[PDB]
Amino acid sequence: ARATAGEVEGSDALRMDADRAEQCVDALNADLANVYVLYHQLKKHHWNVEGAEFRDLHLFLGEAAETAEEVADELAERVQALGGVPHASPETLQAEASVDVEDEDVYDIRTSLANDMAIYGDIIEATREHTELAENLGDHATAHMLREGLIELEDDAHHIEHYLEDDTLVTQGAL
Amino acid sequence: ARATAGEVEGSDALRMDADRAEQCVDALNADLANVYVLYHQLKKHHWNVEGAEFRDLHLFLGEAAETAEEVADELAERVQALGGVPHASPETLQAEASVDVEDEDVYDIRTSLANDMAIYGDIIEATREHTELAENLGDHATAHMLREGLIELEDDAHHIEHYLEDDTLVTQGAL
Amino acid sequence: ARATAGEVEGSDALRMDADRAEQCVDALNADLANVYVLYHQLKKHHWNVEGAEFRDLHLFLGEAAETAEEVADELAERVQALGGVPHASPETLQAEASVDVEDEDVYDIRTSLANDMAIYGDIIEATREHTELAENLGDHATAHMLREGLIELEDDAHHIEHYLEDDTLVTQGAL
Amino acid sequence: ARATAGEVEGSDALRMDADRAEQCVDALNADLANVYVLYHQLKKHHWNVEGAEFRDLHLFLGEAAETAEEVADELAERVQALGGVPHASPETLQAEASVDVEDEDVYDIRTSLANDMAIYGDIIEATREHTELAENLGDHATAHMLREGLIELEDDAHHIEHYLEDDTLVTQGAL
Amino acid sequence: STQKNARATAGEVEGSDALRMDADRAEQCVDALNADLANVYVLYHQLKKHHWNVEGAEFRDLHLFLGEAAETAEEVADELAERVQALGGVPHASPETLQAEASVDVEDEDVYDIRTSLANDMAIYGDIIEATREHTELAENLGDHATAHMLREGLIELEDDAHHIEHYLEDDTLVTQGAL
Amino acid sequence: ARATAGEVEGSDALRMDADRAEQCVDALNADLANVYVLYHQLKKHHWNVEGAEFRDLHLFLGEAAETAEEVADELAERVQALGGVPHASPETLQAEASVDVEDEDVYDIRTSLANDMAIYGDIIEATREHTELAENLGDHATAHMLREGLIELEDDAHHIEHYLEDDTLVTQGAL
Amino acid sequence: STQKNARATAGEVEGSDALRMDADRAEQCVDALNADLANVYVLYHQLKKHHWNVEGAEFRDLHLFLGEAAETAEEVADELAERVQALGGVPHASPETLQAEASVDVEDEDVYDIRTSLANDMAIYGDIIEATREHTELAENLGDHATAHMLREGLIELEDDAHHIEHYLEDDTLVTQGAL
Amino acid sequence: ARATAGEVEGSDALRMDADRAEQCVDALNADLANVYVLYHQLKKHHWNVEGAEFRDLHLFLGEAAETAEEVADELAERVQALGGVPHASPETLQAEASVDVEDEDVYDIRTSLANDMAIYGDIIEATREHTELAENLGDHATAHMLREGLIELEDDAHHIEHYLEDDTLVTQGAL
Amino acid sequence: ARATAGEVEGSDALRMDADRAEQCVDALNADLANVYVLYHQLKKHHWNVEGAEFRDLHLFLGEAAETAEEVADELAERVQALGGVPHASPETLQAEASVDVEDEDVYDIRTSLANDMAIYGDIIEATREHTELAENLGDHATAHMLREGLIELEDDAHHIEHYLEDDTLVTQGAL
Amino acid sequence: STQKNARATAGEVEGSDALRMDADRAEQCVDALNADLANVYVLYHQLKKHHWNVEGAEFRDLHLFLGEAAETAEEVADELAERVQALGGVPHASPETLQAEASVDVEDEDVYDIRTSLANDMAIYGDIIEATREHTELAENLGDHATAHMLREGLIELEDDAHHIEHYLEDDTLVTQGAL
Amino acid sequence: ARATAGEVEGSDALRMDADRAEQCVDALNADLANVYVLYHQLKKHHWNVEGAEFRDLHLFLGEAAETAEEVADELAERVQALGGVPHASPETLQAEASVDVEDEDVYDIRTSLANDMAIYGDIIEATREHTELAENLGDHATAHMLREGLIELEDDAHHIEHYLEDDTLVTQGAL
Ligand SMILES: [Fe+3]
Ligand SMILES: [Fe+3]
Ligand SMILES: [Fe+3]
Ligand SMILES: [Fe+3]
Ligand SMILES: [Fe+3]
Ligand SMILES: [Fe+3]
Ligand SMILES: [Fe+3]
Ligand SMILES: [Fe+3]
Ligand SMILES: [Fe+3]
Ligand SMILES: [Fe+3]
Ligand SMILES: [Fe+3]
Ligand SMILES: [Fe+3]
Ligand SMILES: [Fe+3]
Ligand SMILES: [Fe+3]
Ligand SMILES: [Fe+3]
Ligand SMILES: [Mg+2]
Ligand SMILES: [Mg+2]
Ligand SMILES: [Mg+2]
Ligand SMILES: [Mg+2]
Ligand SMILES: [Mg+2]
Ligand SMILES: [Mg+2]
Ligand SMILES: [Mg+2]
Ligand SMILES: [Mg+2]
Ligand SMILES: [Mg+2]
Ligand SMILES: [Mg+2]
Ligand SMILES: [Mg+2]
Ligand code: NA
Ligand code: NA
Ligand code: NA
Repeated sequence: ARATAGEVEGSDALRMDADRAEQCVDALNADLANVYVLYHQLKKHHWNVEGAEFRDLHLFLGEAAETAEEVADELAERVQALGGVPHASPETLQAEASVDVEDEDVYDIRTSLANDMAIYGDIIEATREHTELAENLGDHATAHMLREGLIELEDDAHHIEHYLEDDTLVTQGAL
Repeated sequence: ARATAGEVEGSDALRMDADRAEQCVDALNADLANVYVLYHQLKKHHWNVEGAEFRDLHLFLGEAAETAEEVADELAERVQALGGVPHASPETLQAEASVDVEDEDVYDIRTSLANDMAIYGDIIEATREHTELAENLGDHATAHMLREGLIELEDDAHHIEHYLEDDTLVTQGAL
Repeated sequence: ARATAGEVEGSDALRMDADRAEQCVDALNADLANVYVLYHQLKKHHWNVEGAEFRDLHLFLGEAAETAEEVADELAERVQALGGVPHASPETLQAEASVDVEDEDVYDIRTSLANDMAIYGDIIEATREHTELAENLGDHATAHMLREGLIELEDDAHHIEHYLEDDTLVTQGAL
Repeated sequence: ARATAGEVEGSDALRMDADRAEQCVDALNADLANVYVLYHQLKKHHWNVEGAEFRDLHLFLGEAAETAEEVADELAERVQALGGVPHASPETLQAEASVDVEDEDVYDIRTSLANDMAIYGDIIEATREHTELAENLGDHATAHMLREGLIELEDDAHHIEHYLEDDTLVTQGAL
Repeated sequence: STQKNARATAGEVEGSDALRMDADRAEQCVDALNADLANVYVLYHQLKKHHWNVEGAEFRDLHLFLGEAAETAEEVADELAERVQALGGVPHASPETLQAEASVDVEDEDVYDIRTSLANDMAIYGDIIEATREHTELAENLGDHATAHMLREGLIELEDDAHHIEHYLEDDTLVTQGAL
Repeated sequence: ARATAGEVEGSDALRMDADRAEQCVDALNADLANVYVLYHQLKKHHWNVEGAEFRDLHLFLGEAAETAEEVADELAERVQALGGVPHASPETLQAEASVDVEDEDVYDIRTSLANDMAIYGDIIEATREHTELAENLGDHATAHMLREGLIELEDDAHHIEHYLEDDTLVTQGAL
Repeated sequence: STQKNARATAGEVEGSDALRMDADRAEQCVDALNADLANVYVLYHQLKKHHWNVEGAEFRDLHLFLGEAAETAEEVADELAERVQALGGVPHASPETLQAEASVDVEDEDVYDIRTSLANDMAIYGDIIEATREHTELAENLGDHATAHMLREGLIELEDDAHHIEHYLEDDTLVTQGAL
Repeated sequence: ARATAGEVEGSDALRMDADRAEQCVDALNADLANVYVLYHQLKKHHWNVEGAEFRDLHLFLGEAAETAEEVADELAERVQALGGVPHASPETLQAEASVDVEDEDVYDIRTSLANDMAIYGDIIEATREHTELAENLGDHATAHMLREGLIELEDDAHHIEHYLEDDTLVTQGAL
Repeated sequence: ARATAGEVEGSDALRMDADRAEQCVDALNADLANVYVLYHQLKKHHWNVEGAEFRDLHLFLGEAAETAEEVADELAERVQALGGVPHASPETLQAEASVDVEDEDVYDIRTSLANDMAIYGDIIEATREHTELAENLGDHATAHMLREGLIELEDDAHHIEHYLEDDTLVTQGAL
Repeated sequence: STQKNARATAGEVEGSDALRMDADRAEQCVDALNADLANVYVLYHQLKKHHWNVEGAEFRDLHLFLGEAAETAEEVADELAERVQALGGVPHASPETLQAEASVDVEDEDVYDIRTSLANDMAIYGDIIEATREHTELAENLGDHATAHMLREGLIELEDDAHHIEHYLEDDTLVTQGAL
Repeated sequence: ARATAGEVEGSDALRMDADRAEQCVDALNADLANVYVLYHQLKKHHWNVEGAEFRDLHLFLGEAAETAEEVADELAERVQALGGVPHASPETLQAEASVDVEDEDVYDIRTSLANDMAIYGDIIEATREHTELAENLGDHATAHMLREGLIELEDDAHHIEHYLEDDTLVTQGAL
């Protein structure tokens, strides 16, 4: 093999020694796994959402999945740039994720969104810790990328929170 | 000062004597104040809307706010073109507005929309009267601008009316 | 749960009874799993590719991954439309996939591309058989969707074949 | 009411307790009020600017106003996301603003721009302090959002500085 | 009549049966629109002159503005001429004809400073703006709501450019004696 | 039913009582029926046009049909906004139309275009009268919408007139 | 075999292992696609000729149409040639080869009137359309659904252009003896 | 006056002495006058064209007029750049033009186009002479500009020649 | 026949007598034949290119073919404009071409590109001679067109030269 | 002071009152940014050299990459220079000055093979990347969060291009001895 | 080394012998050095411009710098294409430039622009000489490229001349 899973070489081009690079990679690889499980669960909810609000939700969840995909790509490319091996196979990504993943049954949209919000929250807390890590290691490019991703993730988590809030235009009358 | 609040000079370039220009300015400045309070309340509702329909509403209210902003800009530039001084500070705009403005608490989305619909209705009635005024003064450019704005305002007010209507895809079952 | 994994309800809107739909869904879900494994492995190779041709390959592989992701989305949405439950979690996708997936080490580019070429071939052969199945059930929309995906998959597979062919501009002199 | 002005609930989605969120919200709402006063005063100057440079200034000021409006929208949405109530009505915005606002007369362009420059400086100094507050609370998304706005605000402030500098192409000969 | 070489004779107005506008009504509108057309094309040509020739400390901003103003005038002229033709008239066409039929004042061929140039343009705009207002009322009074609408759409663009010129001429500036 | 055909409720949002709205709706619904007949006949002529000029005419007629469809949409939406019920089914549209409609045979292009020209004229004359009705009721938005449509209708009608005029580049020599 | 100068010999077909298409199946498809390619490139070149040379009262509309039709034919040729290559064959390439392998009738180098020119094109389209229909059935019968799909996507574009030519030739016109 | 019609100052920026510049200016001004007469007559023909081919011609003539306008602008700007005064007023442009201009009657389209073809030919011949003049003076930018314009004018003239050619799809049968 | 292959009539619109036009036409037709052979061979190489660099080459060769097609179109249109008949059928174009064309076997990419380079060089030399011819006849539009085409052909020929140069990133190590 | 010909003297730093940045703080930031600017403009010019001169089997892909990399460097230089000026300093300007003030190693004027060329570029990137990291900490420590933000936005683009070069130099390839 | 600074090999692809190519290369390299000094000084003036007209100038100078950069790129690529070595390092470009470069102090804008005007004039004169050189060598692509660049440089030089002219809208009154 050209590279072995779990090894971190650092980078001469980026002037990152293997020691610092390994600490960053460890964090970024853990995030990658969670963000890809998030991407797949968002896809699931995008595909399956039904009912009175479904089309708006389908569009939102599709866009949220594309965001998660792009964050994943950034995390993975950074892992590779730092001389690591990004988690790749679906079985690896899920095994390495710490978040909870739905079983293969389809739940109602409130349950589904609440499950996703939990995932977001875990990723958000982790990402805040990892940005601090990167900045303390002097890896400002990593810290900056993590913040650029964090803002997009927090926006989506916030949207979910709002979808679940106890207000509606619907009245008893209209029923 | 270069110009004093409340004074109207007219315009030699536009061949509008100060007498006619003052009548138009008086109407346009009153509209400007109401339309900017409308813009700020729409922004408020855009920011705060929550629940099952929130994202569609957030997008609608954002777009409705941008429309109000553009109408305000047009009214203000016309005031200035006619040799007047458009109402400018936030405190002035609200003091000069005749419409009701919500206090700083956040109301549920039905209440919030109903409050906005009332504002629209007042602006719509006023704008119809002001277009007639402008045309009777021979200020056809003003009358035309007012109509171009009126159609956009009536479209948004109509959308609000529809959001509040007593129909829904939701059934008791789905609850 | 709202739907149980493996169940196929058909669709009243699409006038497809569950019996007929089930045959199509079993094919499309098998394809979905293989295509998402392909997507993840193309992403791996996109992230990790190095050497004299790497940027052209990085771009190709990224585009190929996007094509796979879009085909997956189409298959999953068709499953759902026919009253099925698309495979969703990463562990399910890999478990339900028939194709071979690389272990987590990184291999040289010729090895990597050859591995991908084998996955394409598997999917292309299956898709051919599934288009016939769909047309024999009278599900012309599914058969049409399969063909539109098949052509894009064959194009990428054919590109891989060309990348591995025994020609080059490079000479011993230039070495 | 659904939310009472001044209250800060935090956010479960964003994993920010109310205590922590409240510190951030008090800063962001203070900034919001100053930025919306800035927006309205830039609009004033956009509408009223006259003379030899007026079209270039009209365009600059209009773009600057759009930047302010976007920064305001970001601040307000962040307040709401953290479980706060963004200042909304014009009278509230001006009352909660710390910066100085022109009276309703129109001043010459150098005076007007100098007044705006002072508002920018106030906001820029506050935003610097608020980014540090956010980062010290571990609210990296807020701190990142503050910096993205800060750079655009500094750019406009710097433009104003250049407009007021003691150089020109004009000569006594050309007069 | 069947042997005339011309397809239409300048100054005649036939109305339109497609548009259900009789020739009597159409003739009143065409008289107005053709007069406007001549003035707008003189404006266009003078804006072009000023666009080409403007120099000095603000010249690039003015060059861009004047070019955009000329394009606007060209577009309004096109609309007026096409409306004359739609109503069964003959739009004034040759440059000599357009200037002969124009009521506005044209600069001679020497080049003047920018303040003079813009003030001369401002006077043209004003004359056109007053006439357009009159012609909009004429069209609405005859029930030709499409012409009235078209005139208003043009008027707002011409007023905006007239207003910009008024602003360029105003007595304010960033320049100070100390910068000089 | 939610609304009964022929009923006009007015609108609270738009501050139009039913009495006033009804006058406008009766005009707009009559126009709607004629414009949709026009749309269908332009489509017919678009589909069937043949000969030396057919492609230019096919494109013109298709664009003209799109214009008619947009005018119809505007009229129908205004009817609904004023609390009316827009004519909807094809049989209703043709029954409520005052203009003449071709039988199902295909006629030569001059005949076809002349038939369309007559429909345009009818609609143009009515629209002129309806804009006056709207303005006399103080419904300036409706009157403005009517004028914006009228100009596009007159443009297409005028094109037809030119297509039928007695000139051509063709000579006996070229024959 | 290891010492041949050519990388591939014209007329041989190797199939594809990437595409899981054996050479026997691939050869039947390639025979069909190459024949189509030759006819489509002759069509392309004749459409170009007519685009360049068209004159008279309708010439600009026809010039645009014929240019668009040629671009369509060029695109279909590209797809057919790339499919031949994907299936392990050698697409016909040189102009002499393309015309030699084409079954359709080509105009000689003189320029004919537009009605003649379009009628000659119409005959080419028709021949290609009938063959493409046959080849789509051939591909689907061999299980080469991607080739069949590609052929259908091409066929609809070629049919649309053939139909336009049929319309241009139809016996109607706005022109009247009185306009003449 | 800043500059007198007929003065040619040359340019220090462009390193063109007044003697060389004057030769170019006289040529360019001659061309400007002709090109603007061409513009006005193309407009005339665009406005008035009627009959079986009118829409295609209306479009072509509008585009040809656009091209003539852009050539005139380039000619005039170059005059000014070389320190001369471009011909400006409509009366001056027609007086200074050497080509024949139609009287104010409207002619049939064949006559109209033949008149335009003659103007084009005169301009084309002159432009070829002026390009040679420019190159002989070492004014390669002028020469290049003249050629860039020439190619566009030749293309339009060529189109007119083709419209007038003795071919058509029309048959006596169709008549 | 309307025109006989080999007749050159010149143009009254372009004020080009048949004697001058014929000299240009013969030159342009020669170039047209060569450029279309070049197009067909670039297509061939685009379709067939294989190996480590094939995708970059496939793209380059497709673009080079596009450029050759556009040059041929300009050449042919100019022939026609000058009153000649452009070479049209595939057999005629190859017969009239002076450059060498590959037989129908597929060669390796270095051989293929070297064959193309030779065609380019022949065309480039001819085009330079033809530009001088055109300018000497006073046909400046032809000369300008030829140069606009020449620069694009030279750029493509230059690229081929670079692809064939004796450098690479590949090392014996990588092999 | 009132009689100096220069408007600003190279090496002086005045801070900004608009930006509420005193001269002492601003001077530390400007020293850093100007040093970066010089290195980034040397990088830009060497990327341009390599873009122009690259040849061989991968040259077109590298030509495109190097052109894009140079545009990135140009953009970063622009941002650094404009920030120096905003903080009341004088950005290094002339080519001689930029290279004199640059700490990185510049190739001599001969042309080297692509592997050598890219390795020389890689060394420049690395030096700039290490300094930029230092300067981001400097800016944040002084409370100049906008400069820090700007530096990070630049750093990520420069790191991406440095990483691409690292990949181009890696010891893998599709090429095989059999293809040779 | 692959090529030595100062070697000129010509090109077999472009059919340009080293003797002819060397004459062009020397000319183009001279121009490249001057154009890059011009670029750097335009950048300088873009960065530093202050005062009443600064934003318009900042924009103009940025665009002029862009144009100079693109001309330099074309010059350098042509050098390389002809088998020479383009001047590359900043020190080499300034050493090889014949134009005067400002010292590192910042001058007022009139002085700055006058310095730039002088550089433009020197380049314009040289470029005219080089175009003639190229055409005399039969290198028509070089000649054409030089003219395409010349026209853009002349336009920018002309703008600078206009900015420096003795006119303004400013009056003593406004002061
Ligand atoms: Fe990626
Ligand atoms: Fe505005
Ligand atoms: Fe989807
Ligand atoms: Fe399709
Ligand atoms: Fe918002
Ligand atoms: Fe950012
Ligand atoms: Fe027009
Ligand atoms: Fe609609
Ligand atoms: Fe409008
Ligand atoms: Fe292709
Ligand atoms: Fe211009
Ligand atoms: Fe050009
Ligand atoms: Fe063409
Ligand atoms: Fe810049
Ligand atoms: Fe380049
Ligand atoms: Mg690596
Ligand atoms: Mg004013
Ligand atoms: Mg479902
Ligand atoms: Mg909330
Ligand atoms: Mg007519
Ligand atoms: Mg309703
Ligand atoms: Mg192959
Ligand atoms: Mg001048
Ligand atoms: Mg001809
Ligand atoms: Mg400064
Ligand atoms: Mg070389
Ligand atoms: Na390679
Ligand atoms: Na000024
Ligand atoms: Na015809």
